[PDB]
Amino acid sequence: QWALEDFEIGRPLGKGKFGNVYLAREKQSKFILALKVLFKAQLEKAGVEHQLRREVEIQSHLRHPNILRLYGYFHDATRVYLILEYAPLGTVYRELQKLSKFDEQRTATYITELANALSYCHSKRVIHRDIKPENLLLGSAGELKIADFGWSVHAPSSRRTTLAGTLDYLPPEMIEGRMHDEKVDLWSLGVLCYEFLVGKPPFEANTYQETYKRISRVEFTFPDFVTEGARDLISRLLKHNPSQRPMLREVLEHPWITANSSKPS
Ligand SMILES: Nc1ncnc2c1ncn2[C@@H]1O[C@H](COP(=O)(O)OP(=O)(O)O)[C@@H](O)[C@H]1O
Ligand SMILES: COc1ccccc1C1CCN(C(=O)C2CCC2)CC1
Ligand SMILES: [Mg+2]
Ligand SMILES: [Mg+2]
Repeated sequence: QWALEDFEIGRPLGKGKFGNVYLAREKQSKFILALKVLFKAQLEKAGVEHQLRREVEIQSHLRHPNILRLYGYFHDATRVYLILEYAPLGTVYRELQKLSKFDEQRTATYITELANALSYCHSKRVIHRDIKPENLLLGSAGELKIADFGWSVHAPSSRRTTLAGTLDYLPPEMIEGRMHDEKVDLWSLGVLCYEFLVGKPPFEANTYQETYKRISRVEFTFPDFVTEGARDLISRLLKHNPSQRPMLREVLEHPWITANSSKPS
């Protein structure tokens, strides 16, 4: 169906490990979108064809305002191209670099939007497993959208692919290569809430080895300015034991969230 000829390409929107993403416009309709470019040689070398297929299958069938749309794909002997919804206000990651810290209203609103999208995902036993600021994008009204479903699976699951970069958002069961389910995304949710309010992730360290130790022991502390409500929610999500982490409805109905969010469930 679609091929490269059907699009005029524009400015680079960002870069990932495999992803090189560009603004583009379809020639006959003038529809504006984002083109995620992947190099076949690099995909084959790392052996992640299965992740690519998963990304397309899962993201094209999900429909939710807080989840980024994937419309289709094509390829041409050097490259694979994913056709995505364009997010005009950028990543949450860039916004955090701009402001250093978010206030409680901004943080609680993002958490609600995230929890709504994840509740929709989990109702199909889809778990994302790679929730972090560079994979959260912003729509034209500043609403959060989850993206990058390349690491997603159906629960329960083991891990067959090598962990690449940072350990900062991953739970103990995940880094220890044990068995895991939906509760992994709730741990990541707790890491995010902390990083939004403080400006850095709770287990951050100078080395891989020390970061691993701080995660498996759940060693974090709060600066003075973090309020009691925020501490309560965060302490509930960052539990070593998966089964002790709350349900998403409990997050959406937490008093600190309801007192500070500007959006509903
Ligand atoms: N639909 C989009 N709209 C705007 N920017 C995007 C979009 N998709 C990706 N980006 C930018 O490109 C980066 C990499 O995209 P991603 O799909 O996360 O690639 P990877 O799979 O390599 O992580 C993102 O962190 C973001 O900066
Ligand atoms: C249903 O197959 C796909 C769904 C989404 C994306 C890609 C595919 C196919 C399988 C992957 N591939 C390739 O050339 C591989 C990637 C290294 C060569 C393109 C065709
Ligand atoms: Mg990514
Ligand atoms: Mg990816």
